[PDB]
Amino acid sequence: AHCIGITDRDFIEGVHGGTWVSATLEQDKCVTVMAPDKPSLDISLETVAIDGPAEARKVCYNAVLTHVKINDKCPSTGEAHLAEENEGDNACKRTYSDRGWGNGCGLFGKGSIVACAKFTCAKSMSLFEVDQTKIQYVIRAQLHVGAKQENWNTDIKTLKFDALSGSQEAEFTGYGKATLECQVQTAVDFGNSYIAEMEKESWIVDRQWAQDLTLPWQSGSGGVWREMHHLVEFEPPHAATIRVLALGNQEGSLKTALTGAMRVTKDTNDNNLYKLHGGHVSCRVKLSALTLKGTSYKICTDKMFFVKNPTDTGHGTVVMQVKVSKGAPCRIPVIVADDLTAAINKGILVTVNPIASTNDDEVLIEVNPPFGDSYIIVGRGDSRLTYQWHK
Amino acid sequence: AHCIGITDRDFIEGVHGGTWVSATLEQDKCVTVMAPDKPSLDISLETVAIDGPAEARKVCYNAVLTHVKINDKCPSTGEAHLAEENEGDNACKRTYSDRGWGNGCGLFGKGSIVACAKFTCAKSMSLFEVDQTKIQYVIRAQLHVGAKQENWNTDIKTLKFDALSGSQEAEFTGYGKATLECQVQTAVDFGNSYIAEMEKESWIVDRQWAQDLTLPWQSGSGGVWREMHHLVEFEPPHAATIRVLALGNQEGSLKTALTGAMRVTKDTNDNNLYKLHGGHVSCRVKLSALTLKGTSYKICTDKMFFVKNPTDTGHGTVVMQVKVSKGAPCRIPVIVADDLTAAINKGILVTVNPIASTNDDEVLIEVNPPFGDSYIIVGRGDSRLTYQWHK
Amino acid sequence: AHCIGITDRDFIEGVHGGTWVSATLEQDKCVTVMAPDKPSLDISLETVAIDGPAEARKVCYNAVLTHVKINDKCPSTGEAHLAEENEGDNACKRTYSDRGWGNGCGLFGKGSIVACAKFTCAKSMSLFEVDQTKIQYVIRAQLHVGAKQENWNTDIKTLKFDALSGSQEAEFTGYGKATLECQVQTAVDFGNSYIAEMEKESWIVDRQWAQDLTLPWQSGSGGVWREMHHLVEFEPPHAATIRVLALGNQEGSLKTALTGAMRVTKDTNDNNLYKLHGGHVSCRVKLSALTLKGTSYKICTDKMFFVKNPTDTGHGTVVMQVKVSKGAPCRIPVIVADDLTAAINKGILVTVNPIASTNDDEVLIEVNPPFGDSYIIVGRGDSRLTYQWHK
Repeated sequence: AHCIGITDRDFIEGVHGGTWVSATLEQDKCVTVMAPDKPSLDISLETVAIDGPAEARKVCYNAVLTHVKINDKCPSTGEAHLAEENEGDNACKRTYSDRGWGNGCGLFGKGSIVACAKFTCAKSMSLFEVDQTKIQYVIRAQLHVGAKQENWNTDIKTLKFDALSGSQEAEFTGYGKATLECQVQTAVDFGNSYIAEMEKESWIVDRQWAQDLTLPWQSGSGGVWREMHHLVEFEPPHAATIRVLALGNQEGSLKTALTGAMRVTKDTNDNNLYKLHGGHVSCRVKLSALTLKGTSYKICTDKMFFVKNPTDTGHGTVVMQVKVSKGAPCRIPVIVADDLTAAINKGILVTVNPIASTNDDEVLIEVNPPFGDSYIIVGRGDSRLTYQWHK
Repeated sequence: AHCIGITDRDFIEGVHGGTWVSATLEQDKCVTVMAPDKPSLDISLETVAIDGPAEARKVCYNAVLTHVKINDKCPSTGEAHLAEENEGDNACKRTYSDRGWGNGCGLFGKGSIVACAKFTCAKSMSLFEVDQTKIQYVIRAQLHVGAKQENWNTDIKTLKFDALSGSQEAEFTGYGKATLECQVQTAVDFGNSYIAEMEKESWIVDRQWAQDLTLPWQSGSGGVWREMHHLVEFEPPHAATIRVLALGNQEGSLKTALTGAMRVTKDTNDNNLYKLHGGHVSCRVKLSALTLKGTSYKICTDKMFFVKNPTDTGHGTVVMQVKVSKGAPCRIPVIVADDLTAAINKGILVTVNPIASTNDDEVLIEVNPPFGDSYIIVGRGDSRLTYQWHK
Repeated sequence: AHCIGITDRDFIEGVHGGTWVSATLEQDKCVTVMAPDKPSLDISLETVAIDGPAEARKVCYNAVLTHVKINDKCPSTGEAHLAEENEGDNACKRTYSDRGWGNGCGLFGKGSIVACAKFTCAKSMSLFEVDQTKIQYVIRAQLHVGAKQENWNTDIKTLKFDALSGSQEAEFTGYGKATLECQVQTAVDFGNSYIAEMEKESWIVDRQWAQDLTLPWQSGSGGVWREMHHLVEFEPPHAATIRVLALGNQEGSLKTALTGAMRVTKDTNDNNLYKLHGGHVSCRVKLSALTLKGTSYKICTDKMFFVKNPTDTGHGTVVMQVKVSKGAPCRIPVIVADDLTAAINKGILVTVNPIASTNDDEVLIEVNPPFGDSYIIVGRGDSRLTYQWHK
């Protein structure tokens, strides 16, 4: 029961006549649903993932400049020009300067000057356009059949949800089945966002914010960088030669600005899905079709032993592993009570009807004790297993 | 001489100690200088000019759009681009079209679309640098030697000026010489300006106005038209479809906007030279080296004949033309008075000492009469020419 | 002289005789000094510099982590040491982690984790301490030498001006001599402050702000980096694992903080020199040992010609250039007046007594006309090279 493994867990109880019970699932949390005569069920959101985005824009975050060129003319010998102004891959600026005879000039006054440089991206952030139909929600489920730890990763059923897969049927061998309906149409707001990627790291960000970055960018299809001056400073002109400098690598500033956004991992092993951190989804469980497998079986009227002692969990419930011997397929009785007279059970089980199907079975049990001192009890007759507990 | 012809005229009268006399010459006007025992001098500003100024800019005012191309992308497939977008002689615009199944995209929404057009200029205005140092100007001058209107064009003295040689000298044959110190063409409007040329006409305009024209322009050295979006227009998008047009030829709007400027002319017959209008020049004339040619000669004594009657100039002088046919080179006496009987002269002889230069000769004479009724007289004796006149 | 060739200039007036004159030399400006008989004087800084200062620190701005490993212990079993945790070359963090049967561990609770990584600096600032004792200065001086601007580069008085070397004398010919005392040990405010170097660019800033940089740093050449956790992120532990990453290149963020600092240039050739910007000096200058030259040579009357007509410096004063062809040694006169009568000079002749030496060259002349209407006048015969001026 993998919710036992999860640090943050919520129990949910169905009304005796209810049919659907609903819960919110979010990645680091887990939920256990319980109903009065049916095996309890763990549910959790494993990942929200998205397949095959397409690039909208590349944004350059460190420019490098080459082949600087300059031209200048004297204060009344007409406007300066440079052939580089014609070329889209040249960043460029025009301005006046003071000029005087010592420059190789002919007059005193406001000369006219141009400089350009070949602009090239070294590294760039990629903004991906987000496919609002290819989102997938991945839910894990399992029943409290009471299987030992090492079996859990094989006994979970993995349900993948999307707008087509609007309801899913979870089948549990010999325990019947559950049906599950999660609200994918309204779980998240991706339509206003991009997946922003930097090398081996990524975020999901608002389209408006990204388009308002003060930073030079290019179409995903390729083209020409088209706000180049945002990364070039022209040092105001010394009258013989202006000079131009790259504004330096922005990486750390940029990813400082992203700190508010939700983290995303590109999974290089799982095809090329982008996996969101910290998404959530709302969902209904339908419980009618589950049944308590072993209800038929006789009580286990014979010796037992703990494979692991009853042990605390942060959830405020004890967990134990019990094994039988000389036993048929049979029902393990369990109670929690004030003293070994055991007149009134006060504990409420999570593993609703503990069973062994074969004498070599190794059975996990989880139970919520009342507050205060109490004795946990397993089995019946003078062979009772018993264990003291406090709160 | 030609101050007779020029409609707007000033008289300058030198006090005896004024070896120099100041004058202001204004481009349409004429000045007559008079001094007590010295021949009077007409003087006149003929031209103000710039030789071969440099082109600052060309401004396009009629554009046409040879090629057009469009690229478009569906609402979740990223930004469009074009190869032309990289190439400097293409105007371009970025927008989103609406898109949907009716136009081949898989999703309803707004799709990126970009269009570009190859721009070219049909006609452009040229702007030129006004070097305040290079302003040439030309002065006309004549003594009142009293020659026929037919002879002024031969007898005219022309004085050229530059920022160099502000002193200039006019000799007059048998009359001596005078010298002009001309201060610069005072040019009070011509700083911070361009000469604007547009086909067969031109204007001088301030730099700020010109640079603030909402029109595409390039350097005089040639290059790339820097603000093409003033003259291309893009219709709002339709699916996968932009219509682009030039704005109409702007010539008329530009001519009308320029109407307040001082107009400029090109001396197209002679030179690559631009001739201004509305100049002012201040000069001073040294008079002392002028002399009167015939003061030694005998008084002309035989009968004379009017080639032209006395007539009003409209300047309030009267002008006359007189023929002699007897007697060697001699002084022709002229006076104007009230009495027909022997009378003291009242008027000022603008032509101060009229003379015959040959036995059969024709002479022009100009006089400022007194106010009121009078008789004007030429010749000494019995057969005086005499003429009725008033104010 | 060359203080003409600079946008900002100032004019200081001394007094007759022995007096020292106060001056200032902020590194961009060039300043003019004059006195009622001594010629005018032009001075500027070349540079303020340090040679081979001492490293205070290196500060890393881009770390990379090359080995990572981890140790983890079940909750009751007590804290994890890890062998490299004492190795100064490794960054480390120690934190508890949640553990339980989903993690191969005996009891549910807070396990312990330690994780460490081998830190390496990839790129870093170098910081150099400076002491006023090591400040070099270099200064330019000129008066009215009459050298070609083509040769100022070799005429120019090149005062190397290290505070641990003797005061220096203006070694001019024919103008007497001058000397300078210039607060050389004490003009600056660079205390408690030091040079920061990036790749091929550099800045000067206070040691306090540098100490307050939240970045890992190293004192000596080699030795342990002091605060590596400022560039290592440890993602919160999960199960038996932690993931650690470099915080990414800070270069751009760091440079963004430096924009208000005064700039520095490490030299291109004497590669251990650092040339400071924004320095300044204040001086007193010994004018009284200077002389005019040719003070009683004849007032010239030769026929005389401009080579450059009166040009506004922008300093509120005029420059011009004049040539002559026979008065080769003679005193070229100039004055300024209300009228060409020139009864009195009314302006300040910033070259007070110009010196001719060749027929080949133009002489280089400056003048300051009074506010309002006036005539500038070169020569004083009828060879009046005269020009109207205004405020």
